[PDB]
Amino acid sequence: DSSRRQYQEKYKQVEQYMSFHKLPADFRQKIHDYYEHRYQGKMFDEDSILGELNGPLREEIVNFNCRKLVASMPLFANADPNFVTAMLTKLKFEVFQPGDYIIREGTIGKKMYFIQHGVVSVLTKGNKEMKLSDGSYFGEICLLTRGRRTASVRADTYCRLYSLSVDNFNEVLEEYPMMRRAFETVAIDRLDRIGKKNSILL
Amino acid sequence: DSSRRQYQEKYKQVEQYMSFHKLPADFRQKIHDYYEHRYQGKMFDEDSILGELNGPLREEIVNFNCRKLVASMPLFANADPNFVTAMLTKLKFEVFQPGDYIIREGTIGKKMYFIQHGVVSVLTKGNKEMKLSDGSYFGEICLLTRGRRTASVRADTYCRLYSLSVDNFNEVLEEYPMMRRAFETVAIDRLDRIGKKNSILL
Amino acid sequence: DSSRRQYQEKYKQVEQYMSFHKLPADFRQKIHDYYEHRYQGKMFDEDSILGELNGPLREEIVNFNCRKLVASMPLFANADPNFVTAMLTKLKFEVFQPGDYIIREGTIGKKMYFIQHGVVSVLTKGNKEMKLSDGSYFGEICLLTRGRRTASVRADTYCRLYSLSVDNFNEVLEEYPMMRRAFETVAIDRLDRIGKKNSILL
Amino acid sequence: DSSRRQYQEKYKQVEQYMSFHKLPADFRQKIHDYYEHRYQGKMFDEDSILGELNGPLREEIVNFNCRKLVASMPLFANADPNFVTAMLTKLKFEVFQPGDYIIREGTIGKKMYFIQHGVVSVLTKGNKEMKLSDGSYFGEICLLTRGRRTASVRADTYCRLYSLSVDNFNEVLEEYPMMRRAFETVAIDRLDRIGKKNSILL
Ligand SMILES: Nc1ncnc2c1ncn2[C@@H]1O[C@@H]2COP(=O)(O)O[C@H]2[C@H]1O
Ligand SMILES: Nc1ncnc2c1ncn2[C@@H]1O[C@@H]2COP(=O)(O)O[C@H]2[C@H]1O
Ligand SMILES: Nc1ncnc2c1ncn2[C@@H]1O[C@@H]2COP(=O)(O)O[C@H]2[C@H]1O
Ligand SMILES: Nc1ncnc2c1ncn2[C@@H]1O[C@@H]2COP(=O)(O)O[C@H]2[C@H]1O
Repeated sequence: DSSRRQYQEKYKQVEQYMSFHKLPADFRQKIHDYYEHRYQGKMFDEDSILGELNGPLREEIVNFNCRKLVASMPLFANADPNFVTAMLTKLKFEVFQPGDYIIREGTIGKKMYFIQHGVVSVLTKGNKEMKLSDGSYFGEICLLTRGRRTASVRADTYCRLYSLSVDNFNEVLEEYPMMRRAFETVAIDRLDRIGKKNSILL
Repeated sequence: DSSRRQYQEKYKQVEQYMSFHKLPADFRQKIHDYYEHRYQGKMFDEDSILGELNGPLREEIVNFNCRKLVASMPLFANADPNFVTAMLTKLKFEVFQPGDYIIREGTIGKKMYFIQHGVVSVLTKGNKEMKLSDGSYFGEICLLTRGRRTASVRADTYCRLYSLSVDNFNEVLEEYPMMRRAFETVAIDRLDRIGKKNSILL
Repeated sequence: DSSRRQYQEKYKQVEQYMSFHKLPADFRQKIHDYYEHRYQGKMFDEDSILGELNGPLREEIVNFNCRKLVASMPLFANADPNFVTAMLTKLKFEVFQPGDYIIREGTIGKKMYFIQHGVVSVLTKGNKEMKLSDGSYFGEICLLTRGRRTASVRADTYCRLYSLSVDNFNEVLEEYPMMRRAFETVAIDRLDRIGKKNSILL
Repeated sequence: DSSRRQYQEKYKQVEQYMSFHKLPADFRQKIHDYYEHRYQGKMFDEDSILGELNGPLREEIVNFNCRKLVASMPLFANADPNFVTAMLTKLKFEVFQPGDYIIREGTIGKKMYFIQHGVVSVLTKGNKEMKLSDGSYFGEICLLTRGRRTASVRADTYCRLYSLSVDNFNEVLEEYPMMRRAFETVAIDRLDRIGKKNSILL
């Protein structure tokens, strides 16, 4: 009941802050809808709880919680069980509401995303659209190239994503260099299909 | 009512600290006057509240709260809506009392400022004074040049400013290089009018 | 009684988190067994308590708490009392349950370990096993070489270890360069006995 | 009364921690004697309180609290009022008990000290002793040279010092390069009187 009580306290604090800034009741509604989807009436201090454990127990728990997600991801079917673990322990859960732009083309990228549930549209400057759904990943090209985002990515439904920051990305890939080659190969093919080629991926 | 209660608790804690250090009742008055203007009886944990949201919702809220400020700023009238967003999310509100020196000439600079409400005087070593008011910015030349502050800046009224740190400055400007050129052009003209030229701005 | 009360509060919070994630009662049992061995019904905020002290008092306390551990370690019998102090203040206590792999061969290493109580097995890719017990250390070769772990290390009993991170390691060894030579000599001999030679240790 | 209550709570927490580690009643006495001299029955959260203020108010308060200390220090009599301010805002108060070694010869140095109240002995390897008292500073040579401590420094009475870390030191001295020359000159003379010369001070 501490987890529920903490949800209630933090939400009330948001309500107060929204009241103070005189936000539209319709936008407050949007915030509430976000809290409901993202937290579902509960807040745990995950990092604090896992911080009390040792390494193996931390990795056991996360592997356990992320079983359905891992089953769904081609990246991981075939991959080393320990690469899968090194990624999982670095993931941040995030939720987006339909219509929200997750990534805008042309900006500097600082994270990658894995789709657990939802549909996203990858939109090029030139108006071509490709859909990505459960088990796919996007946002990695910028991280490989140290360049800019090559396309926009817009939630077409509620999306439940896990993000991975550029430092955690580069770290896991120092440890698993074969997996860098796997990401670059897909990146090259994805770029080709949108009229692009970057030779730093070769 | 948590926001008010937190103001009261933190103020009382300051009172205690001032009592302990036996500060003059007139200087305590000055502190109280500062708390009143800066907080207006409320303390929110903004960073904690916004930390619970996703990116788009964070940016929506800030864009919303900063509408009057943005309207007032020539820097932003004409500028990309997304450059404006990248700056806004990095701003720290600060208040100064009349007579306070915000910037002293000759020192190393670590932040820039945007005026929301108030009058400042830009004072040269040679005694020339230029006034800056709502919608203007100062403190940027040092950040561009990696040199020292080229003039002093003194609050002539209560000022309500937003500051931007040198790291956030350089970060936004990596992402929007055209805006670096816009800052340098104004910087060159401002320097010329005070007898200065620095070739690292060309 | 604050220390006990804090154990109870934090454990209850873990229970809640495990209930939420619907973890097997047998794995929850494993977690509880871990809490019991690691904390023994108490949680102190060590870093906060020691943070209030000065340097000498901090070092006195730690030297005192770690007397049995220091007696048991050949590394330290003969070593400078001040090298021993510089290491001790940087140690993190950790507990492992029988069967847990502390180190997997082939991965990047970020810490070293000192055994206070327990038996570990050092396992090579080629299936050779060497046991290490109270007073020994493992996990240092990777830190010296900036390479990868040269063997796996598996707890064969409950182990009570103290870890030392790669930054604290390199820091103490900048201050005591003779002790780097002592670690490298043992490292060279340990590698030789497992079919390995790395010339960056010479 | 929050400040007193916080002293009581934190002390009780130390008592508990000492009871747990079965520390000698005589060493517990030493800890209590330290708390009494260092805190005098009160704990303020200084950094949190000053964090709520603007720059000028922060600097006013510290200048005010440190008036007796500043009067006593030759380094500062004559120095720019703004160099004095830049140092003061970076100082950490610390207390040492008679007999404690503040600095051991031969180690890497990470801070400097200013004496507010007390007597210290500067002891060379060769057994020569020089006393330093209110208004003096020690611990700076290592910071200038990036070398090792050139002498030991032992509290001969209770000492009330303010420390300045190597980063804050180098930072203030980037901003006031004339003051680096002032420190180096005294450093050269101090070294000469103990049989030493380091050419990186020229
Ligand atoms: N042809 C494609 N098919 C699917 N996804 C793509 C394609 N091209 C780009 N993307 C994604 O759009 C993302 C936009 O950000 P990034 O460039 O970092 O990474 C990009 C890809 O992950
Ligand atoms: N001619 C000018 N007109 C208006 N403002 C100025 C002028 N010259 C300098 N300033 C401001 O004074 C500031 C002092 O700090 P900075 O050099 O960092 O940046 C400087 C400018 O932003
Ligand atoms: N021959 C050996 N005898 C005992 N321990 C060893 C031997 N070889 C390797 N180890 C330990 O196994 C550890 C695995 O990680 P590291 O390479 O970092 O350091 C290694 C050693 O500390
Ligand atoms: N001749 C001297 N007189 C007074 N103090 C000294 C003398 N020589 C060294 N010290 C102090 O002893 C300190 C030991 O640490 P540091 O070398 O960092 O700096 C040294 C000086 O500040």
